[PDB]
Amino acid sequence: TVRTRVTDLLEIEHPILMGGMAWAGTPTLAAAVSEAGGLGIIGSGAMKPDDLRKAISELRQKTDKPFGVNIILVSPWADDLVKVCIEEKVPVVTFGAGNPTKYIRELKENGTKVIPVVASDSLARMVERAGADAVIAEGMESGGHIGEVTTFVLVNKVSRSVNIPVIAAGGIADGRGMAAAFALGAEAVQMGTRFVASVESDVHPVYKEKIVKASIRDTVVTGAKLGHPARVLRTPFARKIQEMEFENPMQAEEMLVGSLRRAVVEGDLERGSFMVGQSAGLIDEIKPVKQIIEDILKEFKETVEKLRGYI
Amino acid sequence: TVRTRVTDLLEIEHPILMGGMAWAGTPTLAAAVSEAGGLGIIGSGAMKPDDLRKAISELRQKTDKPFGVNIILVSPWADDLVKVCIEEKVPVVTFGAGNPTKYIRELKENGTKVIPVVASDSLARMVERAGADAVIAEGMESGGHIGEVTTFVLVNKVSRSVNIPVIAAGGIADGRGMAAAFALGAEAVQMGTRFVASVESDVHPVYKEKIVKASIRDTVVTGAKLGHPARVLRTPFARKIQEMEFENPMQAEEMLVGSLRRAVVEGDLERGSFMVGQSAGLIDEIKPVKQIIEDILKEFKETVEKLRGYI
Ligand SMILES: Cc1cc2nc3c(=O)[nH]c(=O)nc-3n(C[C@H](O)[C@H](O)[C@H](O)COP(=O)(O)O)c2cc1C
Ligand SMILES: Cc1cc2nc3c(=O)[nH]c(=O)nc-3n(C[C@H](O)[C@H](O)[C@H](O)COP(=O)(O)O)c2cc1C
Ligand code: NA
Ligand code: NA
Repeated sequence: TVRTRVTDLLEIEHPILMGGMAWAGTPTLAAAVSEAGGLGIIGSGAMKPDDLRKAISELRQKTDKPFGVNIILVSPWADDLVKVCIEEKVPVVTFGAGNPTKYIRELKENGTKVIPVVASDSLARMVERAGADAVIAEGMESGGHIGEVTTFVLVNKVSRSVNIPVIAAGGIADGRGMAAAFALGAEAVQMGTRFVASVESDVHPVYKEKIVKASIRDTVVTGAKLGHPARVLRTPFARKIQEMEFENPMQAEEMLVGSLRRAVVEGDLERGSFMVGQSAGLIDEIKPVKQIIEDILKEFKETVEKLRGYI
Repeated sequence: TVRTRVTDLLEIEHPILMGGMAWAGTPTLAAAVSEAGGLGIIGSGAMKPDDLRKAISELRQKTDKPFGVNIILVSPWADDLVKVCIEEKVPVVTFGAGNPTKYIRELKENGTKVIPVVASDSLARMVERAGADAVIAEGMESGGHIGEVTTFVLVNKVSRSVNIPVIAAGGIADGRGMAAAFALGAEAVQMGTRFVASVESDVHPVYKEKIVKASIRDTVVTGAKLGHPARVLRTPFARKIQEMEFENPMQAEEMLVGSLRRAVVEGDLERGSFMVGQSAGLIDEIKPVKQIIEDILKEFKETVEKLRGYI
């Protein structure tokens, strides 16, 4: 039903992206998102080029619909992962935090849509010129690495500053979020925590369920003094890291090495980084990916009719 | 034009509140907001009971429309300020951060509408029972004291948790904000920084203009380790306070004593706390209060028509 500049740009059915997620954005879960009319995205967080090549191929076994790949600029294999996306003709590439200008042009030579994740208007506009096709404006309530501006303000300001489509991310978990994000100027939404809490997800069921029971207050920011702030589930281990950032900052940096995997794969609460957004307190049950998208789209429609009721 | 449960509850024309502000919410500026169809609110931040009584009276010299008074629960004269509001029959009382349950019942005996400011659903619901008539859900992007949840998430979650009207605050500066806040479940909006940047305001013109030139990144949070976190303009003096919170926390607490006034009244950047929300980067000019309200209402309407275009 709903169609935007983002639906045209990606030949997509719904304006819903799956956030690139390291260790959580598997080919299985991204395929279900693409089959349901959204845009799944493989999270190449801790992947070597062979891992990504195999993941790309095993996603095309599960769907012929468009999909994307997410690359962390800080990754030791960022350059190689970009070339993997090129020679596999990945339709859409997403970039994590940083400035992916050095990769725009060659990805655009190959017909790949480039959508950087930004946390400021000045960087949104900087990549817009660099050639980017769209921009994901991610507020600080999101899970994983965060910026300093909230979704409510960032999406508004970025939309007015660039002419390419803006995709709101951070805190979106239902049809009200999409409506409000669209009201703020976005033309699609990207969700992470809402798509981890799906039956197609293969995260350790502890993870899914810590999301179900988490309130909107049950997150904290770790890594802020080390320069890389990230939002995780409020847990004793996370408070230990907040302390260790001040007292022993290098021992803290090693305490997080591989901490996301012990959360994702093994559901280890004592040594895991359960990256989640504040949206977790908006999530109350595990739903199949297609049901999530259709529920969000109907509620998005009903919210617009209510907003109409005021005129 | 636009009418909600909040417009009925307050016999107000538009669903726009002026945030209670200490040293900035003067009877002059709140009168202009009430005359323009919104709800001005006197900020009794640093007022003794005589100050508030005189301020209330000198507001009724400037308008006969409804208005409110904001009380800080931490104030040495909170109890006396509440009784002043009673014997002057103030129509609406707003409470700052904390739990104002001890004041609900007696204010409700006197025909005064009680609207606490909350930063969680559990406190929103707790005051809803205590008898509150509405609730201001204030996200962490707001100016002044802040909570831990962003507007995009808090307004959504609080609206579903209570049946009394929810008023979105924090990050709202234009008609898109109102539309998105309404989409999130609110039935009115409260603004602070947008109403400081008005010609009717009497803050030192440095203050207004530091708001004009501030981006959405030009704020920081001070007072977080001392327990009372507040969002101020990103300034060297504010960074000095962030440092002094760790090293000499009691010397820091005295560094903030009266720091809001040197900002408001004297525009002292070296010793002032320029409380502002991230919305400051959405504000580009100084406008008269009535123009602000009508611009916001028209843009609110045009945003709803755009949202309609997607069906
Ligand atoms: C477990 C987890 C891992 C994530 N990993 C990445 C990542 O590797 N790269 C990236 O750019 N974003 C990453 N994100 C952020 C998401 O892509 C998305 O932008 C964010 O989840 C949106 O916020 P939400 O959780 O409120 O929906 C991650 C998020 C989560 C929850
Ligand atoms: C200078 C200033 C002073 C404020 N003082 C108070 C106060 O004394 N009590 C209170 O409850 N809120 C206070 N606030 C918060 C406002 O009432 C309002 O909720 C907030 O400004 C909304 O965020 P916004 O600036 O993005 O519009 C203050 C805000 C500012 C900017
Ligand atoms: Na939850
Ligand atoms: Na500004």
